[PDB]
Amino acid sequence: TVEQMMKSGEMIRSVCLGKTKVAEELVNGLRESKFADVKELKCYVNCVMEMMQTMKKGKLNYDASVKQIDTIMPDELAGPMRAALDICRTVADGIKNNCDAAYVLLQCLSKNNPKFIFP
Amino acid sequence: TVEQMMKSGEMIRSVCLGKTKVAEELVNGLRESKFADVKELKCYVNCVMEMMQTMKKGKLNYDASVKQIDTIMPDELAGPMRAALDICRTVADGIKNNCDAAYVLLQCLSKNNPKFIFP
Repeated sequence: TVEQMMKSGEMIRSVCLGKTKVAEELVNGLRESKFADVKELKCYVNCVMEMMQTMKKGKLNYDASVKQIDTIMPDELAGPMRAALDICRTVADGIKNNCDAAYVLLQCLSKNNPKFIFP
Repeated sequence: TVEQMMKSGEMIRSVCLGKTKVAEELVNGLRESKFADVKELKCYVNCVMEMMQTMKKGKLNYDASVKQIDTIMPDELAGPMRAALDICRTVADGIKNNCDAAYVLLQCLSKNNPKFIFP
C-alpha cells in the first residue's frame, strides 16, 4: 500500500545509507537516471535489493522479488515494476560482483519502468 | 548485518509459519500495527521470539535479547530496539500464557519503537 511502501522505503534507505557509506545526494540521483560508476552507490543499490529479498549473493530471486513487489507496492506501481522485472530478468546473470550485479539490474528496471521508484 | 538478518529472519519466519499454521496475511499485519487477537498469530510471535532466544518459557530474557538485538540487527535498527526493550522490559511479567506474554511484549515494542521490524 502507499503507507507501507513509504514506511518500508524510509527504513531501508536509512539502513543501507548507513551500511554503505554512500553520499545521500548520489542516492537521490538514482530517481533521476543518474547512475555514476560509484562503488558506494552500487553497494547501496545491492543493500536495498537484499533487504527486499530481490537479490541474494548477487543473484536475482524472481519469485521472492515478485512476492515482495506485490506485498509492498500499490498495484499502480507494482504492475509496471513486475513488467520491467520480466524484461530485465536475465540482465545481471553471471556478473560476479554483487554490487555490480545489482546496479546493472537497477539500470535496466529504470530504463523499462515508466513509473520507477526506489528507496 | 544485512545478509544474516535476512537469512535468519527468512528461516525463522518459515519455521514459525509452518509450526503455528497462522495465516501469512495476519503475520503481515504485524508490520502495520494490526495486532488481532488470533491464537495462531500470538503463537507465531512467541515462536519467533523463542527461535531468536529472546524468550524462554514465556519470560523475556533481557541479557540474551540485548545481545541478540546487537548482533543480528543493523546498528541503525539495533539502537531503537534496545531503547524500546528497556521501556517494555517488565510489561509481560506475570502473564502465564506464553503466547499471550510474547504478544504483549511485541505490542509494547512496536508502540515504543519508530523503527520496528519483525520476521
